[PDB]
Amino acid sequence: GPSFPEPKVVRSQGGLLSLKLSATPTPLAIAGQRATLLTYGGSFPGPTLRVRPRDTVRLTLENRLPEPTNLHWHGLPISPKVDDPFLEIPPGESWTYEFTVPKELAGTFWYHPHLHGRVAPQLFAGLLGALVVESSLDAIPELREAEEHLLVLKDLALQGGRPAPHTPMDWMNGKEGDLVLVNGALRPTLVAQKATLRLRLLNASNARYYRLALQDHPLYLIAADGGFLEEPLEVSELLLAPGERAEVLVRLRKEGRFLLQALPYDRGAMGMMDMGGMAHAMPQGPSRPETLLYLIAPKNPKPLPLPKALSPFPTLPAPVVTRRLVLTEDMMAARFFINGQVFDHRRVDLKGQAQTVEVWEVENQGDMDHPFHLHVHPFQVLSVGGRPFPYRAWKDVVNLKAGEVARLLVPLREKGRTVFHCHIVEHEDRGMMGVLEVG
Amino acid sequence: GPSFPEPKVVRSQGGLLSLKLSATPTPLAIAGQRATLLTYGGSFPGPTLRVRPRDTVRLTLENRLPEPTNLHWHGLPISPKVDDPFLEIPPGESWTYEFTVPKELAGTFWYHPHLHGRVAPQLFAGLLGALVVESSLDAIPELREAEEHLLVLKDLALQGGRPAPHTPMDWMNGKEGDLVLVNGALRPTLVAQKATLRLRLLNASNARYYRLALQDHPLYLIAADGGFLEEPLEVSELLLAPGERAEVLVRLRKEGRFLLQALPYDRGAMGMMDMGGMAHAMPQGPSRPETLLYLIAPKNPKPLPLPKALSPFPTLPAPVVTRRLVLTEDMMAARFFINGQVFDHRRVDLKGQAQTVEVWEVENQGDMDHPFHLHVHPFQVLSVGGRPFPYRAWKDVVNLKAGEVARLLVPLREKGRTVFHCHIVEHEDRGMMGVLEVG
Ligand SMILES: [Cu+2]
Ligand SMILES: [Cu+2]
Ligand SMILES: [Cu+2]
Ligand SMILES: [Cu+2]
Ligand SMILES: [Cu+2]
Ligand SMILES: [Cu+2]
Ligand SMILES: [O-]
Ligand SMILES: [O-]
Repeated sequence: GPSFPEPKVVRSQGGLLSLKLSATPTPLAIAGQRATLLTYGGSFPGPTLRVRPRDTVRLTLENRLPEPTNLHWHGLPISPKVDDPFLEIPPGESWTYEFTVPKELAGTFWYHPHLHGRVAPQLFAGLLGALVVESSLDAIPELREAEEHLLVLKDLALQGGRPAPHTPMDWMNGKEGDLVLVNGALRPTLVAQKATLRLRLLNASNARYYRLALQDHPLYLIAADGGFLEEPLEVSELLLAPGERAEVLVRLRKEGRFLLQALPYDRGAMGMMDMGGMAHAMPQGPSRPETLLYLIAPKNPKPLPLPKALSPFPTLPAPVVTRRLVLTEDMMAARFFINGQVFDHRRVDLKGQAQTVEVWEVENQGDMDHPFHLHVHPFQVLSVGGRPFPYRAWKDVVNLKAGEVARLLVPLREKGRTVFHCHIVEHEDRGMMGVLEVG
Repeated sequence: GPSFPEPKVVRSQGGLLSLKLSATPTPLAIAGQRATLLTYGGSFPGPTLRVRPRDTVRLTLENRLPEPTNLHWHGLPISPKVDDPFLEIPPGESWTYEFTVPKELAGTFWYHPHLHGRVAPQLFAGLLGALVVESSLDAIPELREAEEHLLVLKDLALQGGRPAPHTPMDWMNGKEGDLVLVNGALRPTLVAQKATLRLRLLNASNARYYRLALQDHPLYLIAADGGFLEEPLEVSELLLAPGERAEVLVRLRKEGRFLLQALPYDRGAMGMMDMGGMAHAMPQGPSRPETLLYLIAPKNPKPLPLPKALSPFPTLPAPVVTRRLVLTEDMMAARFFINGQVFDHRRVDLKGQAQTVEVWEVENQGDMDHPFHLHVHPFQVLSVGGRPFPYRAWKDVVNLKAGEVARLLVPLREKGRTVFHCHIVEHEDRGMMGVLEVG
């Protein structure tokens, strides 16, 4: 096959992407070993769905798992009556999701389970895939002539040929695995044929962070979770928290082999130790560095010029309300809270008005990083930790280090009941989620 | 008695104003005629209560009317568990209101009934009185040396020796009377002994407006409904809508007699006419001019200098929400609405958070003037009709002409359920009221 493994793509046909997927335990070859994973469409990752604005998606999910499941269309600004976080598909049953892709939309999105209390083991086991919304912007020569690839960043641990079970410490920290994979492959080689690469990046891990850096090269950020920036932004490294996406251009500078690494990063995970009068929690410290893939540049690379502009960011109406959401932890109990409460599906926490804009101040009063996610309503990050964000783009996950406050501009779009929660999915399962109702 | 009639004053004693009032039908002499009014304390107006910050008020209201009644402590920022708009005192029964006068408070306030559906006839019949909160500011020589008077502006109509009954047209327009009185007197004479007068003004009428102007003189506004301005403001005239208060300094310029008038003003009241194929509503147009009192200046008046400053207005925290309240009318039905609804005591319309600040945009989409009142939480008027307010001071009633939007800064103070409503009291009785809950 191609030196660089990427999930199979399924494209809409005549404006319709009609597809039946099954969620099923699947024997497969993974990183040189045989294992049984839980997959969509018989593969890990699941197939990449590629659509355009205004397309119709008709996706029938058949549940062949021994437990209930459902889908979250992560990042898509569609109705929560379709992207329904409360829906349960029992074992053996099917459900058809049908929606129209919004007209003003572009970027890399993804699908995965969202059945409260069961997300972490289901996602860890292999249930996820990407969804790409193609844009007319993709036709500008600076992008069209680039070599494009999707990189699904997901780690895994195996035990007895199956995903390793969650331990109590996993429910506290969020589970990370020793197999740090790209598109389900172990340190693949990307042999570039063009000097400019366009890479769509997805962190589909439960809890692992990727502090991305390519040896000897900067990255040019061109899209965040939910859409393009206004112009490219040069960065020396790029942190991708669980659930986040980004698109970057890479401008290969000379011939050779360059490592794409996940550099050491301390997200505040904890261990336990006993030193003589102890049995207390202790920081794990930063992750060990990982090589994600080997990038081989072509002969005499002459990269394209960068695009001068991408997509202007919408001018938003003045906000009509300010909200405060405070995140806290009870680590030893593995309980996690928003404004002092755990999730209750029957309780509405915030009531907002469709087509108004709100300011949300999300404050992390815990010691761990928490990546905060809001369904249905993409947001503009104004600042984090008192630092203004260096670009305007739509995001749907924002990472908060210990103590940091994120200020978000949140236009409320589709009416209905939806959720916001930490995207360390173990924390969501353990209570760190709330309910927003838009009317 | 004194050439200028003013209500009897009752003052706190040793930090306590403990008083038993009765609401009772009372035969009295009024404007040269014998009539039976409904009064507090056997007089019209009721007695003026004069207190200082931190005083305790203990007022036992005995209901000797044939219908239920209660008290609203208009303008006082106290608890709605005390100033309770839902409380009913049945005929023959008593209730004791007890509260502490807030420390940061000064100005002219008032008390009157607020039993939904019965306010207009009870207020029209004579049930009201003033409450003055004395301030240390009253000791500055520019105020202390002024001659002070209260002017309670209230009109009346008599029929068969009793207040005239409400007609259907009265419920639509709000009732006005032909006897336009000051402190219950018909065009009294004020023989000034000092060149500077300090006049505390109260519009305690159901619906009549007073476009105040003193012949040959400007007025110097020093306080609005709920407190002092920051410095005196010179005005050529001053409109007082129902429920509003103001305090002004008058600087008598020469010897002579000067009329204080209520100049013509069109508040949009309506009549009906039939011209040949008709039976349709027609504007009443502006009120006829009224003389309120005769002011006689002393010999060789040399008024005091004006105070250079009064009270700095508090710096308010940034607001956390913006509200929109739209007022509309169904004139022929005599029904009046806020956001398309009539009052329902069981329904909460707005829920806010104590100690936060809100912006309220109140929009009059009707054709009549409506003076909008909020209980419990005094506000700062930022602008009306797109025109910035020329001073900072606490208000609790804001007049809106047809089409105008008022923008208010509303700090939420005491917790509990309270109301906002039009202070043309017939409109309140006929539905133009809503419920605010502060938690
Ligand atoms: Cu997600
Ligand atoms: Cu978390
Ligand atoms: Cu979610
Ligand atoms: Cu009042
Ligand atoms: Cu009104
Ligand atoms: Cu009221
Ligand atoms: O999610
Ligand atoms: O009132």
